[PDB]
Amino acid sequence: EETCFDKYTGNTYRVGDTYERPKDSMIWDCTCIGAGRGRISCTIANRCHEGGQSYKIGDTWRRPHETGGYMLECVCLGNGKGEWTCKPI
Repeated sequence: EETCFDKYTGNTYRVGDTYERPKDSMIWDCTCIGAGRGRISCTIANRCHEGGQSYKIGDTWRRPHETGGYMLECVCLGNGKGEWTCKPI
């Protein structure tokens, strides 16, 4: 059967199956390409993470303030860069 194996995760994938693979202190979105011995194709994911947990594009993680004593509220904007915006109260 057409399946690709990623030694990083340890689970095989059928053709057209995408998964998550941690590459160099990062999370990669990988897909399995058929034909041959199951070629593995991996490309970075269009998301924003770091700090403590992962964050999606346009997502929010309104949590306390790192440099303040009040609940901080921040957002994440993609646009192929990885920017964020917060407005504490």
